[PDB]
Amino acid sequence: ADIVVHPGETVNGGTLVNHDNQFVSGTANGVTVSTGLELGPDSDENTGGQWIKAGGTGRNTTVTANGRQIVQAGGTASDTVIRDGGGQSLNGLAVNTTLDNRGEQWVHGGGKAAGTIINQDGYQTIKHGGLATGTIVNTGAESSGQMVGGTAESTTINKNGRQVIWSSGMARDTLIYAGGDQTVHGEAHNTRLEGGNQYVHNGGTATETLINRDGWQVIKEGGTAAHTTINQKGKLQVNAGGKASDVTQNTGGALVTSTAATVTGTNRLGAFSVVAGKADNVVLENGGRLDVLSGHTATNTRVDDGGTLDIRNGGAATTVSMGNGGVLLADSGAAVSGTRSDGKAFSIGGGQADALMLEKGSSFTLNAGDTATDTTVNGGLFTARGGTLAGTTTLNNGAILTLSGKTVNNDTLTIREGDALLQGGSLTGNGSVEKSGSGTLTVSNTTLTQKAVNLNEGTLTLNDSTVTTDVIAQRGTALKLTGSTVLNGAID
Repeated sequence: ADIVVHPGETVNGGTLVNHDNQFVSGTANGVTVSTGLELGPDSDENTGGQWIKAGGTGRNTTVTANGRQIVQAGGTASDTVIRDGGGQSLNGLAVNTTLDNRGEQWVHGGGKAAGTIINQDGYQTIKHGGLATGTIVNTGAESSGQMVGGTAESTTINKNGRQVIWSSGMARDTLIYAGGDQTVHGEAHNTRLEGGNQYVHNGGTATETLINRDGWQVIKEGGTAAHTTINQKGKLQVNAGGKASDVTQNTGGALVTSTAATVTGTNRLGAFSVVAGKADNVVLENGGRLDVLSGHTATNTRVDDGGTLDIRNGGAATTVSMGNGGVLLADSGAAVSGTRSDGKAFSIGGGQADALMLEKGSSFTLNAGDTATDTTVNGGLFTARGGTLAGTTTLNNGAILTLSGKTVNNDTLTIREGDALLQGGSLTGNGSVEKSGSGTLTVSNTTLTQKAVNLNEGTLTLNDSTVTTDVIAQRGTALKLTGSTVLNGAID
């Protein structure tokens, strides 16, 4: 059967089945289309369907599982519901289409889809020369979502929504909320990350990405970004071999990168750059992080609240400016100079550490053969694979000192406030341990040989340890020997 709807004619209802064609040159309203896609989109043998021809209009068409609506150039479709794997082939104009349950819309060259809502595994594909405007993408981030080989304008990507821009594709003016994603192999212009994510892949380019709160722009290796703005609690992340230029990093904006990436712009302290293995004036806060890799350098790094600076073995960082809440990860094989929050200078160089301040989150690793002098660990972590502690090594407020080899102390190890844990390995020498404050110093699974332990206040617990020293206790203290601990030889 071949129903024809002529210009000037308007038909209502009906259901197309069994390869029936309806050729619409007038208006067809409310037709249910259940044929024309029996063989699926990848065949070219299908027959049947609703053909909206040049000058014709299809309104309130429902396209079901085996249904195909073909909107030809000059044709118009309005309020189309496409469900259950049904499809509309679009060479004309479609307005306010809804795709549910794997319903599909293929926007061909010259075709224009305005206001498509993509729900629950629906799929809109924009081929070369195709156009979509006002697309609302509600699915694909849980083969679904929106694929852009042509052009997409004024797209909103909601929670669970995914938009993929193929290398030939272009997306302009995209709004991305929390739980929505855009993957860029092609071009993305003017993207607002309102909590959402944008992933720029190898060969992809993103221009004018605006990263608002909880937004995340990720530049993979071979990806490019130009004109990124990072607002408070937004994050730009540039991987090794990725590039981002003209980054405007506002206060509280997070930058996550390393010396293997390329990043240039301005932050609240002025121009900054990560170029050809060298960083300068990087400001790190709110999840910001800079990894300085072996053989590379960072100067004038500001590490503030929630910022992390990680200097690898063989990496260098100078004029590091540690602020309150700033985190430092370094080892004794690194070269570091800067100032702590309290204003005091610290340094690492030629295997010598001096005046390291390790707050909660910060960690230092002392390599075999090296020396750390006047370290204060205040809630942080200090790991020693060997080497020597010197000057006054202070362990306060949740400090952990983990030994994995033979470490030496001939000076003063002191706990003055809160709790501390010394664990593993071995600590020897003619040094002494001082314990004050009401906290507990736990020594666990360590061989501890020292001249004296001055137990002045609070609790000293010796668990599973072989200890060789003179414990000299005073009032206000408690000494516990637990597990397999052996002590040599006495307490005064």
